[PDB]
Amino acid sequence: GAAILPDLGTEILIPVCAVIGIAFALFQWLLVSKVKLSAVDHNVVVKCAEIQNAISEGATSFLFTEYKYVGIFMVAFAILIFLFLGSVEGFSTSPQACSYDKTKTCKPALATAIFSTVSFLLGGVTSLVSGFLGMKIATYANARTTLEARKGVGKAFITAFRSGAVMGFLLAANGLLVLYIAINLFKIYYGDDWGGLFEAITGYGLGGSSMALFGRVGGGIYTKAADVGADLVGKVERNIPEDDPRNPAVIADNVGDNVGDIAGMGSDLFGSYAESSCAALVVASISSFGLNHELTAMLYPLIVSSVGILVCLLTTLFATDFFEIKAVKEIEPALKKQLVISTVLMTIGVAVVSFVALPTSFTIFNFGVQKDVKSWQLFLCVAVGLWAGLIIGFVTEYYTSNAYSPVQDVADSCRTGAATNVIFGLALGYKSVIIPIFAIAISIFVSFTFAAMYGIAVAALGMLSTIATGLAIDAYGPISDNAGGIAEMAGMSHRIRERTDALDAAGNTTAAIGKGFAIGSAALVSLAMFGAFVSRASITTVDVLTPKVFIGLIVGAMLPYWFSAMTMKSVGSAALKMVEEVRRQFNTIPGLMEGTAKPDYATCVKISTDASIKEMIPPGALVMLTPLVVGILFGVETLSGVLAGSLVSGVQIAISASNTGGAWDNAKKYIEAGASEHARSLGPKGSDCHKAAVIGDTIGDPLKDTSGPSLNILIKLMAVESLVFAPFFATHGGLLFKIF
Amino acid sequence: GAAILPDLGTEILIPVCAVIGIAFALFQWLLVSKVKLSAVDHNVVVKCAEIQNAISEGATSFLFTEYKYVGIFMVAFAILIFLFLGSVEGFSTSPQACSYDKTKTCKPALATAIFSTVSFLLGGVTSLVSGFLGMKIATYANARTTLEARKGVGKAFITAFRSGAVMGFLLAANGLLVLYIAINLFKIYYGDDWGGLFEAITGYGLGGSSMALFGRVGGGIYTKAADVGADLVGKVERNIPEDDPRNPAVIADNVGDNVGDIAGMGSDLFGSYAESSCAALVVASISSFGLNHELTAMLYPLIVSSVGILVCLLTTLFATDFFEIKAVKEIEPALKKQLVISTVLMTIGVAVVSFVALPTSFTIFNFGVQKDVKSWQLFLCVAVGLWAGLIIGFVTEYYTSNAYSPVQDVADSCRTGAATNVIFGLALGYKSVIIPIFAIAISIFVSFTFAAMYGIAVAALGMLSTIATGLAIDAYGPISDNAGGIAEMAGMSHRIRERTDALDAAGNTTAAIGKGFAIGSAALVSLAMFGAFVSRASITTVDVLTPKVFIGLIVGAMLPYWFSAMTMKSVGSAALKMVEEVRRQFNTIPGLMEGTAKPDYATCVKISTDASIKEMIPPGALVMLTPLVVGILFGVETLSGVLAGSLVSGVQIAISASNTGGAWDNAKKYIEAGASEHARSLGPKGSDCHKAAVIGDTIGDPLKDTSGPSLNILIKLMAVESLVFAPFFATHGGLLFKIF
Ligand SMILES: [K+]
Ligand SMILES: [K+]
Ligand SMILES: [Mg+2]
Ligand SMILES: [Mg+2]
Ligand SMILES: [Mg+2]
Ligand SMILES: [Mg+2]
Ligand SMILES: [Mg+2]
Ligand SMILES: [Mg+2]
Ligand SMILES: [Mg+2]
Ligand SMILES: [Mg+2]
Ligand SMILES: [Mg+2]
Ligand SMILES: [Mg+2]
Repeated sequence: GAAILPDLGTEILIPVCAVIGIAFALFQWLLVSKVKLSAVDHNVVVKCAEIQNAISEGATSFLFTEYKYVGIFMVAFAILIFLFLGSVEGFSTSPQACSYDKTKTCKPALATAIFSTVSFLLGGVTSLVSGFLGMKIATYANARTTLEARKGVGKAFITAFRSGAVMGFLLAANGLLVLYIAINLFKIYYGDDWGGLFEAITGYGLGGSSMALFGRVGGGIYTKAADVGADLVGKVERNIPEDDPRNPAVIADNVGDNVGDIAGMGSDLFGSYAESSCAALVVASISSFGLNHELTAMLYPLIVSSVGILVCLLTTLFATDFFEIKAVKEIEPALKKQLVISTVLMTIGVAVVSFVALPTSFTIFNFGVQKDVKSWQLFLCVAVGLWAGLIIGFVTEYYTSNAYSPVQDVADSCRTGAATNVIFGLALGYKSVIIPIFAIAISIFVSFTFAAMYGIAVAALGMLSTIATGLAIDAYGPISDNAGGIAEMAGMSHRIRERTDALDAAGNTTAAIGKGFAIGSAALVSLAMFGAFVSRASITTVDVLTPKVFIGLIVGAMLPYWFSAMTMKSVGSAALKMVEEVRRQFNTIPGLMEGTAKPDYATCVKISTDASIKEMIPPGALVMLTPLVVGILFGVETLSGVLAGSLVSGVQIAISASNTGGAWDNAKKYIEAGASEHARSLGPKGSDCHKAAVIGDTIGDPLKDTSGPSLNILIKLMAVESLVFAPFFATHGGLLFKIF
Repeated sequence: GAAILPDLGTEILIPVCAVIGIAFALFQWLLVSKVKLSAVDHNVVVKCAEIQNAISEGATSFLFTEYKYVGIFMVAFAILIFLFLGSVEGFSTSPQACSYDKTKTCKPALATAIFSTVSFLLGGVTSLVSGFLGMKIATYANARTTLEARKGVGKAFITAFRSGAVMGFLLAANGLLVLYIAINLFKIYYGDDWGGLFEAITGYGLGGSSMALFGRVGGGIYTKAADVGADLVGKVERNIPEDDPRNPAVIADNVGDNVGDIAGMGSDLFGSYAESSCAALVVASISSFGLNHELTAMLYPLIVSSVGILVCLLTTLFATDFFEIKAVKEIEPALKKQLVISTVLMTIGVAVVSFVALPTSFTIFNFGVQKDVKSWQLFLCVAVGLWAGLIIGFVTEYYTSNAYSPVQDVADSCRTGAATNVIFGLALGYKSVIIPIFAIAISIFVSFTFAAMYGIAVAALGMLSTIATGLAIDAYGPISDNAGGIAEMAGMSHRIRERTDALDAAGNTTAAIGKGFAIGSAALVSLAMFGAFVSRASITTVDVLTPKVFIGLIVGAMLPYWFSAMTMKSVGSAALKMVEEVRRQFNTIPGLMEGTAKPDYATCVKISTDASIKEMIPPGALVMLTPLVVGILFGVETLSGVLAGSLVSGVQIAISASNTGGAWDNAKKYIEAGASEHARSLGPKGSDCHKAAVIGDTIGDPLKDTSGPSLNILIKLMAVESLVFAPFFATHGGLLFKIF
């Protein structure tokens, strides 16, 4: 039948919560604004703002340049969507048989091509708008976090997390509202044809990850080229401190945090939210929910998202108001509490949403067959994905925090040089993948068993049902990182930079956890999409042991390595040029090393700007062209193979790269902090140990900030892309097999 | 029906070719024995012979320790095979109906439990013998190659390559002869039941790879703990030549080339020969050849191998006689011409074999159905594998030879630190996987389409039909390594080490090529055995989109990383110990650095012995217990996922590990040789560049020598294990799903 919550209640609840979310984000922005500063001790406060503006400008300058290219591609690709999807029915204007029920009549395919194009641009534009906001808050709160470190750790933490929360809640509340609006607009046209409505809607997730792919890779290349170049000439060669205003690469470095770690990461996670929702929507759309036009249950994913915002609001209070940090050793435990608190609160929240927004019995589309499903079983589906994420977080903290043996052993290995650091870090990351895969596998079993592709898609949404807290703890990191850079560039005391270093180290672990959630839910949503693709393409069986499927499987598995090779070599070449420029200045600019002369910052921003824009194109092309090339030339069976192989394979290298990189970084931080006998034993800064740690750190740079986190996008992009173009592929694809 | 070559002919041809192969091997050993030496300039001949005996005593000593444990595991596991296989039919002795033809009576499953246990023992013993014979010729030729370098590269090349050819021809002939003997012996029992005869024979490949896994990993840890320790302290820290006799780790280092690179590699490759032949034989046994009891066609793979021995003998003469080398740039193109001549000669050879050993039409078992296949279609299956090999060879060379831009840019990247060197090598390896994958996929498609699992098994055998030559160019490598090691320890002329350094660099490429052939054919044979497993397990369909299969798939893709984490951490830990020990002697033994006092070589041998023997157990357990654990607990459908997933995933990390390690090695070799302006400007030895190169090389050491080459064994091993245990898993498996 129907549920306790009436459709009208759902129609109110969803945007009410979105607006509560947007409201809450503006509140925290206002609080952060209470910290005053301007560029026209008090003398520090002007240097801090003079610096913030250098970064703010540089960040903005890059994103605008990046957006110019990405928006053009967005428009070109939106045309490809219209053409290809429009061509299935010969661009007819008449209705046809429903793909999901020949007895019924649907809206014309050509209408769906148009709405798929529309939802795509919606998603593309919402994606670019996601990273840009996050950059604005990050570049607003960075210097404000510096200044508040003149009052202790706990105060600086607060403004960084408040600001992290601003990014998290704006992104979460705005992605939900745009979807909700899109759905309801689209509905005026589609009427009773919900199947085609949400099939149109799925372009939203395609729009998101498409633009996110270029943000993560483009921003990733900008930031890490500067990162390696600055750190190498500065710390390893000239023995000057990290983030030293003498170093001409420090602006690009700190611009880079916002441009990649914030902007790219923001878009990245939006794509995760959107795909997850869309996936749950397309499967529900042709299940009992959509066939019986029951709006509430249909919009179950958005309802879960809405309560999610509320829960995270309550949670955030525990760190921003209810509690104060006194000891550096409290920072990480504080951040982790957010995960634990919200996971527990949300377990209750989903129980409630399940109990009032679902019928006790319904059906779920199951490869041609309605499957009998109980609401307590959907409860377990979203719950298993929610807990899988907490587990993933806990494991990721274990392998990347310097408060535990794995990372401490790695710092230790510096006693014998960079070579043993690199060897220990590689092995650490390979080691780190075990439990996450297991968490994911359990998630898949539990969710697949209960509710087919819907359960999986809803388990993915489950893992991202706390997306606002997740983003907040993550965005806090690059905000903290920028803060310690403003400290060192304004020549503030040793006491200041020690506090930001404690915050930054926590944000390193935070960033790996985000990377983990991104990878965990990507694996889930991609499987759901893979399944929905197989159905929509009218494949009977994806039989592993057939030539078309296997060559697909083995080639698809090779894809994330190819992508890695591009992006790694990309940073490797750009970083090589950066080293040469920093040297050129330290060697040919008189008085520079002395501290009397000014470094040419712009040259370093130009080097990493030139490299990122030229070199984001091939890996993007690789990921967008593959579904099309394989789908057109080889056919849906093969594209099925490519979808399975790139999922199972790309996940191992994504987890291991991000963790290895995170580890080398925090090992390096450990030595630099000297907060224990062992830590001090490997120092001081400048030591042979410390330098080995820096070598390891800078190899981890592209691994965890360019190639690593982007690999989760490669997977989930190719998956929607395949789902969206499925009708085209099944009709007009397979060419090499037809013409022979 | 019958073919041009009568059953009796085939019975004669095969062992005659094994005997011809064994005679060739002995002949070369004889010629190499002409280089006379002994430990009773003249001092320089004497010093070489004392160094040779340190190494020989060392390598013989270790393998015996290793074989003690491996041999014990071999016996334990044979018991498990007997128990688990015999338990299928309640250890009954009553004959039952042939599952391939119910009108016939077959030998009891108990008989197959016994004969599987026997073939496993044969296989593991042969594997043990293969690696031992390899070490023995290597530890004989090593110093003879040193003395011959006094007369120049060409003469030295000859005795190193003649020697590699000794190992190659023995291993190939003895491997073929054993399999041939086993088949005929078993037939006395099975009579007309060739289904079960050849199902018994499949244990041979299982025993072969089982022992190889331990050989490869044990020897791998031994040698790379030494290598990394020696190089880092000696070259990077104490500024002394590589392989300096003052360095305490040098004897272990050189022992290790014989113990991993030779014994482990030899065993590894034998496993590939046994498995590929075994897979071809099982599918044939329940196809028209086995069912119609046609011996010649049934033994088609052993005939291909017989003709391969002959073809390789002729090919060998081109490098051994018909041409001498006069310049260093002629070394690599000679080794490559071995590949090219053998490939061309074997295409003819296989056309001939296919013309006279097969009837023009026959059927091949294809998942229940007899599939109509023609003899020229089988020609293409082995030839596509054969040609895929050569392609893999050319591409691997382009990526690991310092005569090309990939490695030279890597050497060049040293100019900016160890960090950039590592980033370039990591990127290089990721880049390298692409074409071999395509070669493999094309191989799979062509062979899969034409003759299902038999075609694939025969493509694998195709890739390895030139196994004598393949081994010869490979085993040549560690022999050239020892030669330069002996040269440095004997304080011989610099002109001597310049020559061996040219030989050694060639063998670095050759080693990567050998790695590629092993990986390429591992993927082929594993897919063949996957499909055979599926029939044997009575699986109707491996559908990727089931909960049971998918979880297997994603977990299976993770195994290759779990394995890499273990092996990497092991070498990393043992190397750390080695460095400490080497430092201790340099820092505390008076006279050592000054060449007055003698270092202690035994402590270094003891550290690498202690670590290899202990730490080879867990990764061996992971590989061998996985099929048993997943099979018993989850069932055959989940095991299916694990096989697909570990194949497509392991193959990528194996390729990139091996090539990255190869790249770094030859990069530093390029700097060490300064044979162009570019190379010279990165020098001289000891420069900041050289030391970045050395770091990279040492990170590469475990990647290409412990972890990398073993992954191919993980892959192909979990496949025969599953095929062999399929009846046990089908019947008594999937407990978790039965108790719920
Ligand atoms: K960070
Ligand atoms: K070698
Ligand atoms: Mg840095
Ligand atoms: Mg940064
Ligand atoms: Mg920084
Ligand atoms: Mg960091
Ligand atoms: Mg960094
Ligand atoms: Mg070495
Ligand atoms: Mg060696
Ligand atoms: Mg050597
Ligand atoms: Mg070498
Ligand atoms: Mg080495």
